Amino acid sequence: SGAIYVGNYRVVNRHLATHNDWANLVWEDSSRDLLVSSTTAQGCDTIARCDCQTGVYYCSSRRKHYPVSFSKPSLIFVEASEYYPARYQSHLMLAVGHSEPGDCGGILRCQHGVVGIVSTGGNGLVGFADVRDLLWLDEE
Ligand SMILES: Cc1cccc(N2CCCN(CCC(N)=O)C2=O)c1
Ligand SMILES: [Zn+2]
Repeated sequence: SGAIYVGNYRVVNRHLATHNDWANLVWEDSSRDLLVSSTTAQGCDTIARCDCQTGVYYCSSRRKHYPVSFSKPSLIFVEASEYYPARYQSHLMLAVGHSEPGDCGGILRCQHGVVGIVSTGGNGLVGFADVRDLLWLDEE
């Protein structure tokens, strides 16, 4: 689990969104595994607006933050799962790192701010849903 709290927005994995998230919906995209809902309180996270390919992510199944090198956001085939049919997921970045299903939502960050959240994994890989192109998260 986990979310990004920027401005009056809560960014979560679409597959982990709550009923309250759907009832306060701003935007969602199944092809990216992202959903954004509105919040009453202002958050403290800042979104990175950069080209970093190195950063640090939080792994809840280890209670640890790990430094990683990650690929540029791309269209990657993601196997049918209990959350989606077999499909290509867009804006996904891969790295070598430990992950388990409940690690989704952990933040990946660089020196500029939050880069994305854990969305996929297995066999010593971890995939992150990028948010750096979502410029509207910085306004309204
Ligand atoms: C982090 C992690 C580790 C092990 C496994 C996973 N699973 C669990 C099942 C669903 N997906 C796919 C989600 C999607 N974005 O389509 C995973 O990759 C995640
Ligand atoms: Zn950066």
